[PDB]
Amino acid sequence: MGTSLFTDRATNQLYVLLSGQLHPVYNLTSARLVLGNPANPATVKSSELSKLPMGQTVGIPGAPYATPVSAGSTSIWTLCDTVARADSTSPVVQTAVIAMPLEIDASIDPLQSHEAVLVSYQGETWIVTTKGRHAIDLTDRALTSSMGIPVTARPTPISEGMFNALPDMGPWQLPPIPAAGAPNSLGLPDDLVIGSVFQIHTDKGPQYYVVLPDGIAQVNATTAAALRATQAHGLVAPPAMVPSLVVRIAERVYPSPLPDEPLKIVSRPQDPALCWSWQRSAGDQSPQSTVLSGRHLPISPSAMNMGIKQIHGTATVYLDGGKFVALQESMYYIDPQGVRYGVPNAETAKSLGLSSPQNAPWEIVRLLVDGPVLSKDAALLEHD
Ligand SMILES: [Ca+2]
Repeated sequence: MGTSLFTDRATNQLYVLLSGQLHPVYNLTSARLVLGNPANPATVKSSELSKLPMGQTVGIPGAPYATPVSAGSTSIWTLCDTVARADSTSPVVQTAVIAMPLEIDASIDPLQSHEAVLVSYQGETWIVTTKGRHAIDLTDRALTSSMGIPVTARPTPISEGMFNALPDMGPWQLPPIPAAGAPNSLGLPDDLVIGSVFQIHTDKGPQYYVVLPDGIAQVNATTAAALRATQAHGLVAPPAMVPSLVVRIAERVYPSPLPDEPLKIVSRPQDPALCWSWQRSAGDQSPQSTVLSGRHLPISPSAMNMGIKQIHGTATVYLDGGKFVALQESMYYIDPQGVRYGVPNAETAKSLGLSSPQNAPWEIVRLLVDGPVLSKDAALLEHD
């Protein structure tokens, strides 16, 4: 009848009452687990512990001592790839995860819809925009130069977690023109064959169109340039057309991922930080995935002194206190050291006094060190 948890004065070790007699315990977490409620230990003179038929140690060894947690408000989760020696041989990428509010400026901001990051992963190159990653080839020497980028710009390494965090928004590459070259069946000049590009001067500059088998397709100047570079069909300049010719021809759509603006390949030495931010204010809404580029980590210079390089881990963890997170659900507790411990059922977390687990992206939380699983079965193992 108590009271069921005690601490010594000389050693301050935790003791829990089991049915009739007490057992010592590795951590407070295991005690609050085996009890089923978040109660605090009672400091006690060693002689009290002495005059008692003691059992032996139970609980979970590699479990966190306690389970403290910060607040929210926001559930911010960022994953940054910083790069050292961005012109070596022999380069190296230092990655990091952030679960604290960010300090975003103009030296580390999300990519504008015209700038992108050349990247390399598993022998195959990719390109990163605000949306995600797109497959690309840097071997076809001329094919690369068709869109702003040269070959004098080489890609740069990227971590696995970063690669898997970026949604594969397909490849770059202008869509296939299956009938390209065949006599145009729309009445236009025969030298303006299918797959050719022509221009019409509207009220806001010229407008470029590709001759498709089932009509004509509006494209941005970059797509026009790329198409012409691939195949111009014996045409020096895209033949100017006057509106009243195609004003009656069926208008069609041509995907083309190329931006209307020119392409600004960021300089990884001058812009080493490549991050993926994930947000959820409070309302249901949807997660807000955005890719950032910059000079440094999107946190305060002070926060840089909070980086816990995971000893047997993958990334440096920047963390403002403990977190209680829910994926998908599958729930986890993150200790201030940046280690995820599995929290099974909803009834279990009530013992640790944990409530309202924030939503967090599994893409980021999975990079955290997977510790033991906080369960009642695992917390019932005797040791000498
Ligand atoms: Ca920028």
